[PDB]
Amino acid sequence: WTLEDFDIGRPLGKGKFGNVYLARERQSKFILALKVLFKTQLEKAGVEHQLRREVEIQSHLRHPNILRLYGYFHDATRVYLILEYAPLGTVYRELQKLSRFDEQRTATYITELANALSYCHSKRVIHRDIKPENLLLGSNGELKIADFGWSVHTLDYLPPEMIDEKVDLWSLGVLCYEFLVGMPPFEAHTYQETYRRISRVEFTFPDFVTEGARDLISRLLKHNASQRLTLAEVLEHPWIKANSS
Ligand SMILES: O=C(O)Cn1ncc2ncnc(NCCc3cnc(NC(=O)Nc4cccc(Cl)c4)s3)c21
Repeated sequence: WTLEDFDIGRPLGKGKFGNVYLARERQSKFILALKVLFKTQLEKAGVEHQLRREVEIQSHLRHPNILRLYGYFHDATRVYLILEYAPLGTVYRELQKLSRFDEQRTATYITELANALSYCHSKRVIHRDIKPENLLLGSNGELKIADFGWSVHTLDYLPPEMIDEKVDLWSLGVLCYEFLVGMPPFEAHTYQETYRRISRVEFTFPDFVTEGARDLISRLLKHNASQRLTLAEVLEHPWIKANSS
């Protein structure tokens, strides 16, 4: 694989480590995405080895709710990822467009994360970076989890033990709240305020969040990590079963 193999389209997203572009294989016509990472930024942040970890992890993961990495290669000062293209964009963009999600879309996305994270954990992978800007939408509106850079084998999304696998469960409950409310639950003006609220698990619901949702989120956002609700318990949760497509 080399740059020569691809036609590049429009920018899909700007990241701090690199840019995403829509692309087409020249000798397959197949549509895909291409993420350019500059070594400059990788070595100055000391994440070079992490990228090699992501690459090996994404060599083992096949699930309809996980974005595929078909392959990778490097130039002289750039590393390239060849990714499944997600036509309908990020969940983050959609949340900005809609301002908040209804119960049905929220429960459906939460079901799709949980199936996906359940598959990861069964393969001994913890994602650790669950957040709206790393959730993508396929052709049929399907949630796809992307970006396995911080995977192992803002501060708003970190569980208190970060300020094993139960971190994904805290992140999941942060997501569910953010999906319904349009703001993550420990949002504050100062960094110190935000830290204090996370450690204390100090959040409140606006009146429009229903009892079923409050229960789900409360069983997820617990200081004691091992007492958080499991992925199987999330999929079997009454509010999820009632609202999920
Ligand atoms: O997301 C958008 O805003 C735009 N977008 N829109 C459609 C779309 N379809 C597919 N992919 C997109 N974006 C790339 C998603 C990633 C998948 N895998 C990644 N891996 C990674 O970032 N690794 C990584 C990063 C930094 C450091 C290190 Cl060490 C490793 S990123 C798309």
